[PDB]
Amino acid sequence: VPRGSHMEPLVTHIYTADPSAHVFDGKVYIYPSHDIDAGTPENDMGDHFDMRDYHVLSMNSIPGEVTDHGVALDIKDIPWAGRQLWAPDAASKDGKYYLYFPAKDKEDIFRIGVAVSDSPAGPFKPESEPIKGSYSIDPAVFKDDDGKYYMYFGGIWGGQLQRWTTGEYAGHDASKTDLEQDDAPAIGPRIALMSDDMLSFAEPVKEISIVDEQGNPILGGDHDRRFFEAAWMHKYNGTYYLSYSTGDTHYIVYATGDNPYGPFTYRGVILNPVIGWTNHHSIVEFNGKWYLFYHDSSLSGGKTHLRCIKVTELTHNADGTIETISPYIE
Ligand SMILES: O[C@@H]1[C@@H](O)[C@H](O[C@@H]2CO[C@@H](O)[C@H](O)[C@H]2O)OC[C@H]1O
Ligand SMILES: O[C@@H]1[C@@H](O)[C@H](O[C@@H]2CO[C@@H](O)[C@H](O)[C@H]2O)OC[C@H]1O
Ligand SMILES: O[C@@H]1[C@@H](O)[C@@H](O)OC[C@H]1O
Ligand SMILES: O[C@@H]1[C@@H](O)[C@H](O)OC[C@H]1O
Ligand SMILES: [Ca+2]
Ligand code: NA
Repeated sequence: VPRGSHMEPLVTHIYTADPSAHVFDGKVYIYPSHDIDAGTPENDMGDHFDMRDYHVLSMNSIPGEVTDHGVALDIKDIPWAGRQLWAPDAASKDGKYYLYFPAKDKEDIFRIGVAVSDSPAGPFKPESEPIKGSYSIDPAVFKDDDGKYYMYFGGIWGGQLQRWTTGEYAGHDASKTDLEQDDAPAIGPRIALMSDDMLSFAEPVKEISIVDEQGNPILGGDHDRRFFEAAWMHKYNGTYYLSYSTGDTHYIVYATGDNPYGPFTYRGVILNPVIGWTNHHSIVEFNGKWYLFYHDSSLSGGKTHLRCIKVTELTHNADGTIETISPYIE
């Protein structure tokens, strides 16, 4: 049956989260996390998010029937990965499809790996090792209009980004949150140009600067605006839009810049807080309309780790601003 007309769950037979939506072959393909009721201990490092595989979803229209293409990748087949298949993304280049995924390696360190298919629906064969120089979580692989592909990534707290300032992992006993210096600039998300073959980074990883409207860095203490997780990049009318989750303040916000690397100027809220702790999204143009894919914990009766993806129309104004969406109003 058709789904996605009035912010209802897109699928109900499985729990789904962290939707990355793309238009491939004239269809919407969605690459979400597959939540399961693992019953794992709940804590601020996210051990309760104990996902083990990915299913690719697709829609021919919005609203439309949602097709579940089965298991696209299983953690047991990823040689380097020990646990926790977190928020993924996909990209398409030269008739190959690449699934990018964060997972903990055997030393309990989040890394980002790639898996390869000849179809947007998968299934995907994982590379034996993670991407060299990757770390932390929540990849978004963005194809610019010039044909260059960039990976945006990172997440603080359980995502471990705060343990990666020196090019070496700071360790299990290092900060569980951030820099713990609230008057210093907040930690920024990471970016790297992708290699031609889409399996590696083409440059040393860079940090993205996010600034306020006056050009001042967003500070570590500014939890309403500072980067937490779920980076996403889209382009509209020549402007680059870095959107992301603020985590403990539960917003999707956005910041604008003139190139992939920023700096990005904080503009405002994309999505207000949902049911359940996490907030995670993507923004995609399909048939000349823009859509916000997101999730909440409505289907599970409010369990933070059992989510369902949803979609709604997103409105850009011609001045580049985006209308804030509140999830439970209309
Ligand atoms: O030190 C402990 C780690 O060993 C543990 O990390 C897990 C080990 O098994 C691997 O298969 C997983 O990838 C990895 O996360 O986490 C708990 C910590 O106390
Ligand atoms: O890495 C992130 C975790 O740090 C995050 O943990 C949340 C912190 O606040 C607690 O009240 C929540 O229960 C807990 O989920 O979860 C999201 C994950 O990406
Ligand atoms: O990596 C994902 C993160 O962005 C958040 O949503 O919680 C854990 C995962 O779902
Ligand atoms: O957002 C800006 C704020 O960070 C600064 O402190 O005062 C001016 C505001 O526009
Ligand atoms: Ca994402
Ligand atoms: Na707004």
